[PDB]
Amino acid sequence: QEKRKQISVRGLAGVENVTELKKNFNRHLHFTLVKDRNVATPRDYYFALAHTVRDHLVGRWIRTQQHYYEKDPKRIYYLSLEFYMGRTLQNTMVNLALENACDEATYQLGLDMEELEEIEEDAGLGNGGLGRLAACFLDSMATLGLAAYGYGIRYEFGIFNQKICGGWQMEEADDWLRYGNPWEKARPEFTLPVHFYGRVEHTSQGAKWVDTQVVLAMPYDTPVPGYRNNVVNTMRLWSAKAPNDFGGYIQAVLDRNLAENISRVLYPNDNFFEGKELRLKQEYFVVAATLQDIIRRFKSSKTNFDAFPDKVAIQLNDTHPSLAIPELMRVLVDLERLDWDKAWEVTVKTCAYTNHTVIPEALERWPVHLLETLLPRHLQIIYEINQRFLNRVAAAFPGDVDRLRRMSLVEEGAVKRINMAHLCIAGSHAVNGVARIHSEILKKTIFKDFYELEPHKFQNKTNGITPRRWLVLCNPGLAEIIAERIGEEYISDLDQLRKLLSYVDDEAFIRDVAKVKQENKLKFAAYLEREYKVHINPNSLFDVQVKRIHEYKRQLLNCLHVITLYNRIKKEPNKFVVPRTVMIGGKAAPGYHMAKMIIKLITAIGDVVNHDPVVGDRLRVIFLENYRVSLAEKVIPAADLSEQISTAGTEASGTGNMKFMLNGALTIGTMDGANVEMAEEAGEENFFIFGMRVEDVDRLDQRGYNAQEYYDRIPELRQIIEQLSSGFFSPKQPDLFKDIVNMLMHHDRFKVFADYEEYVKCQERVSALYKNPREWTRMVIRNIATSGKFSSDRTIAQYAREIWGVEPSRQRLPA
Amino acid sequence: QEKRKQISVRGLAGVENVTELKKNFNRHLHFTLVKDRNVATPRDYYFALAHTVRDHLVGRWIRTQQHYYEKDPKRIYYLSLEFYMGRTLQNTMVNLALENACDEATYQLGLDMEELEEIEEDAGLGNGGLGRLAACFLDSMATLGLAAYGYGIRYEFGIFNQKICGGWQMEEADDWLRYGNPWEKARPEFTLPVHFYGRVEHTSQGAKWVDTQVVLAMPYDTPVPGYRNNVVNTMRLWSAKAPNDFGGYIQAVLDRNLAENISRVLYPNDNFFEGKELRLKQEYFVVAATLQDIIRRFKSSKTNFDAFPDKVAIQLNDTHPSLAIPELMRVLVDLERLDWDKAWEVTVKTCAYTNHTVIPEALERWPVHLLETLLPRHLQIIYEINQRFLNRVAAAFPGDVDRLRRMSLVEEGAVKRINMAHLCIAGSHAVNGVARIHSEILKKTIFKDFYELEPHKFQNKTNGITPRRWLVLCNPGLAEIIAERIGEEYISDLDQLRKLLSYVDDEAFIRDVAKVKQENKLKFAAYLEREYKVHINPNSLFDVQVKRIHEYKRQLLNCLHVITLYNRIKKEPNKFVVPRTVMIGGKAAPGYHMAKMIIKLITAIGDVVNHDPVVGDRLRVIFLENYRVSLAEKVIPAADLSEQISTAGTEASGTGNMKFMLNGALTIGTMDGANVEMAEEAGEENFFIFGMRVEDVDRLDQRGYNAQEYYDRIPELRQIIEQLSSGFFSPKQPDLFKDIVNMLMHHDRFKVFADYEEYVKCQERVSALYKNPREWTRMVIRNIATSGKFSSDRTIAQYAREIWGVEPSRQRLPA
Repeated sequence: QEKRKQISVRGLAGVENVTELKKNFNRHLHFTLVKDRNVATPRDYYFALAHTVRDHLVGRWIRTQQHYYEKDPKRIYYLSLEFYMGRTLQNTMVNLALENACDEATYQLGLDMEELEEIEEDAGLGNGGLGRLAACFLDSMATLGLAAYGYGIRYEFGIFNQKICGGWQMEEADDWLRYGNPWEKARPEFTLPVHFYGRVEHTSQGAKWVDTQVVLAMPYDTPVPGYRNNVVNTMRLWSAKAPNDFGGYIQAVLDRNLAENISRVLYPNDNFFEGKELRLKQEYFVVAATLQDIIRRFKSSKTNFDAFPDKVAIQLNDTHPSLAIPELMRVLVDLERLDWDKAWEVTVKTCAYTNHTVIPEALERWPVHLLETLLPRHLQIIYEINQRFLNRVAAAFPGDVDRLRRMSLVEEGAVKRINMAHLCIAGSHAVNGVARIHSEILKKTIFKDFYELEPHKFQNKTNGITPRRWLVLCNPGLAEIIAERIGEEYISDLDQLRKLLSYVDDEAFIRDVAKVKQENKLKFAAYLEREYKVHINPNSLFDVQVKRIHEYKRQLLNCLHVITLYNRIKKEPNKFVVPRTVMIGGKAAPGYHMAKMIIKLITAIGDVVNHDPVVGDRLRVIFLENYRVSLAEKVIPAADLSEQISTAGTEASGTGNMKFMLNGALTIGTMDGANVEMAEEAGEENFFIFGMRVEDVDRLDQRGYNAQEYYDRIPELRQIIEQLSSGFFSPKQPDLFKDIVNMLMHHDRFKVFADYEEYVKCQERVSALYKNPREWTRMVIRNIATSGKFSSDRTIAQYAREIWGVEPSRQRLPA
Repeated sequence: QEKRKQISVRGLAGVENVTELKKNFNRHLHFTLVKDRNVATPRDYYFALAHTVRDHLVGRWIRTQQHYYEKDPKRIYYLSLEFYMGRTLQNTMVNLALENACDEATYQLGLDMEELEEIEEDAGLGNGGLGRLAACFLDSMATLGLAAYGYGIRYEFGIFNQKICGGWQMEEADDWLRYGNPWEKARPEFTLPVHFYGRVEHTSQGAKWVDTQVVLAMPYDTPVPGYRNNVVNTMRLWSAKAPNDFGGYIQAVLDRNLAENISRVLYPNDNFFEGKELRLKQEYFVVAATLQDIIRRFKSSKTNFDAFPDKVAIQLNDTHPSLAIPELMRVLVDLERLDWDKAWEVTVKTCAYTNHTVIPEALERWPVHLLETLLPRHLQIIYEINQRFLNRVAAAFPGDVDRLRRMSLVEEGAVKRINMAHLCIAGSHAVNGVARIHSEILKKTIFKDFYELEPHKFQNKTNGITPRRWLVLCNPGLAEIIAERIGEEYISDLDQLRKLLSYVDDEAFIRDVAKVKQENKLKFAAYLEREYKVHINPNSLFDVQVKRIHEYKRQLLNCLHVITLYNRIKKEPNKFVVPRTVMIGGKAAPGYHMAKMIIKLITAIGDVVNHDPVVGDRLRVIFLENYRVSLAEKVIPAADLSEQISTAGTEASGTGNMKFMLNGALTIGTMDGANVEMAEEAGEENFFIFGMRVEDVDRLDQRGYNAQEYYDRIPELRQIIEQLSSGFFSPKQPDLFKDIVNMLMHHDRFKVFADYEEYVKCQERVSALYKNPREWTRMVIRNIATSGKFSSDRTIAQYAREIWGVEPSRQRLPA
């Protein structure tokens, strides 16, 4: 489009720069791709552009790392099993101010850059919120000029590709590397050994871990560009490789696959501990290889380890990399020969832990037998940490034996386990939750005893999202109308969006916000038509619930509301209702039966609603296939209503909530997670808040939740449960949804029925405001304008100042 | 060295070319390797040079393939399970006339190009002679301007790396891709499906192969440059990939490894049929994917398949790709719907078979049950081919039922099998052996009945070696002294070496041939000192036997001679003997017990001989570790004496024999394989020929070989067998060599003792000539001068004119 090249936030199309981009495009098509224009495909053109853009990172990548060596700042190591990065081409162009130049160069070559961008595979190396937070954090750490290093695993297969077949989720391997990854640099020369199994000999000058099996860790380094500051940081992802030296010869070569399976595939558990040995091996793999780099780089700076916490921070993204605590102790004591007490002082000052969930089934609780077999020296070190930690508890709280049992790292029972959260708190100088309400409940309840011992350890760091990917990349139209009024500083100073409150009565700004939303809705409809031949009514409210499928996130409550809308149309067909397209998307864990039944229920509801001639285009319910970072970038800018309807107390923070608020959707939600802070920033009058608060959920727990009472008192709810039970939504298999009904009626931990009446009433208010386009858009302006707190730049600045002890800077490196 | 840059055969160091090479080297170090001079290692510098040199192939690679599309010549498909390519950097520089320019550019950058060349991994995708012949053939087909396509498998692990530990072979995985392969281009867009298992439904319009398991074949294309003719051909190697769509989800992802194991590792059997299913899958994998390319490219030329054999040749390197015969029939009949008779006419005119061995245990004889399960439609087609073929036999030779049983493709017994050689002869218009003596024995004996049916099918194509890798690359000093007298035309017209017979009395040429040998000996000694801290006496005759370890190649006969030399020194210590360094190298198949015992015997003989103070430096025996193409390039130019001592009738051709003759070694050998033709070309007076001829071996077989008779009649032999038996060469384990003694005395198929006396006497004559350096060197000149027949250019010109029906050309493509 000619239109999109006039977007000033996308930079300058300099004549020499355009000429050079075309030259290098053609150079890569020839020398790199070994193609000519006769045979070249759109994929070949995508790769020629990707190589051309990647070359623009290299000088800044080398100079940035040279700068950190020379200036010797404190280094931040961000350890995560997940980095949900998405696509890289657009993000690179945005951060280097190359987007308009590349759009013009490709146009001059007879190509549409947006078609080329759709060829790129997502780097889907995460499940959901935690993994995407790691990705936004890498972006903000580079934008803030921090000497920050993301460390994780290079999964051969990321989160599975979801296909919907006969209304059911099917899973296929996410072969994201099939055509190569042009962004990464393989570093085989920097391969390190990781040890497993073996035994401890206690001997010579102390303990020695012997007779181990080795797996090599081969690093792949990916550039992480800051926003227009010439900073390019590194994400290092480890790949498993069989060791150099060793059923017979052929079988021994094939059996190299077993070690190499450590990095083969992302475990698709979101919020659930499965306890597989292979997952424990992945966790140790990342920790062991990463801490070897940390120690080596420390020793090569400007051995005495008193200075180690002044030069190193290790941030633990959940408990997944918790083995960093005993691994650091193992290296410092067994290899560097530090006294235990000195080693422990260093470890606690180096490490900090971010907690992401309250749900008990999420908590990592590894059997001691498994740790004994796989990591015998680490289990010895965990026991020693536990003895010394509980000695501190016993001294602070003399005779409180109940408190000792509650705080122990060792959990008793038929299977003895290590509570990895307790290990992280003991071994960390800072423990944070991820929204105000969550961090408070860690202090008040979940970790109350630990808070009472060491109150100074407990912090809050409300989550955030990067306004590069989640505004400038995905919604250039909105980014442009904002920049037209307040300039471009807001892109790395998002609190400047508050200036937009000056425009709540500005006719041109009201017109333009609505125009941009409508453009985004047309573009999303065009995507569904092009990729799926699915039609949506463009004259409908786009009601969107996208996130992983879980009982706690209550996609089932949304289902009850969609059926309510359907039954109310059938009862009073002549009554006008605001037309809606209700879109639900997200992946279910392959083993999570209830979540897979919920996906089938959503499609089955569509099979009735979307074909009923009385309804026609007044209501449609669609299941958005294969929800992932690139799809979020398409649907979130199109959304009118953001569904954030978790049971109060269950969602620690959320981040999709923030993405919707930044992109001009109004929110319907509970007072849960960061929704509380979003409502505070915008004013509750600008949010559709409904349902039980935490205190109400707790009062129901005290007397007992009886779903039958709700069924007995609410006729419209009874009608729906009877439709589900009798086969109205599965006439070929009338008992198909029996397990959902049984769960709702008798075993619902998430109290769906208890929020049904307030939710339906709140949804009526949504429809009432949508009937007034001017007031809808003015309320949207009040939301976009107060979204600034939810920048991950704010979040990272707080981590830097309050945990890591480093001062952020938006100052440019030279060219 | 300044010296080596004055070698005119290595081309011009043009000022602009040197400037451009340095610029692009530095460009690749920055943009490709993401390194600076501060961190760069010798490996990084090797890769910067490799990328710089590879870029010089690309324009010619694209133009060559465009030229074949435009001119539409007949295409030659060379199918092999092995391509023993060696290293690529030097070969590329030689063939593009870039060697002196690259040597000067690297020198100006403060680097030694020869040190950089030693960093490159061999592409060790073969076992020995057959695989190396495929590699020399790709080089000669490009030099002769043929539209030739090599097709094979991209093994992740080639022939195992051999370590010698306590005197024994140990095997390690050959991880040749650890640091990447800069020469290949991955072509994931050209991935094709290969089918396995399933069943035949006979139905609709005929047979259909259904319910199969799919493995994808992903091609990697490697350039194959001709010698200074601007021709760059392609070697396409297929890599196994699991199919797009599918113990649970995690196990299903891990289980992708099973399909991917098809291309994991080269079977290290040289001359032995093991019958593993995985090997049959590799063979079908190559054939199925390759023939899909052949059919698609035929259809896109300038469907009627009458023209198919005018546009396609398929050359079968041994029986390994024999399934090409029934696969072509399957495609033509089941997919293209040709009449059987028409399909068979086309298949026989397209296919030709090269036989490489006479040893019965080498012959591929697949169980029918295995073929039925894995390839049910192919087994049906093989049975139909067999019925129609035997009907022809029965018509030509009425009532010769014995002949029908002998010629059948089906072998009867406790396990019914398919004789793949018989399938290849039935389905090929040409069958060739690989030296005159071998091709004659195919007609006279091995395939006598097939010869009697179709005499016109049987041909000879004496093997050859490329004089690029095996003279100009590996022995630039010799190449230069030759070019000083006869110019450079001989490099792709090797019969011009006959002009050197004019120099047998030329004092300067005699001086220079000896000088070059001595330089090569110093360089090889320096290699053993640098890499192994092994000293060799530079004032010794270098007696070299390098080839795979087999009983038929009689490394054991060489052992008997080394012990003879040792015992004769001990008996008469004051008697002068020509000092020797006896070098033996080669790999044993991991399952071949006798070959592994022979390696241990060679090292054990060294353990005594090399430490005996009476012997000191008069005799040394060393086992050259990890013999492979790059080591051949080092040791062969250093050799004085070439050991080619197979039992008469056992070595079909040989090619190492040829390499030694071209590089200035004299040969000691039997009248076996190509040794017969080498002696004919040079004159038998210039060869150390000894031992039984084939007719003598056959006469011993008729009366029975009794090793005891030799033992009883030859005291020096009895002394050695008693030393082996009593533990003289294994004092810590006196019975260690019992199995070798038992085999020699009672079960020796290769008649070692029957050639012992003639071999020792012949070796005396070698020593007598070595005492006369002038006459030694004059005999060497007579050998180098008559080595021209053994160019693979001669071999390929014969394949082209006599089998493929194409005329070779040494004419240049434009720049």
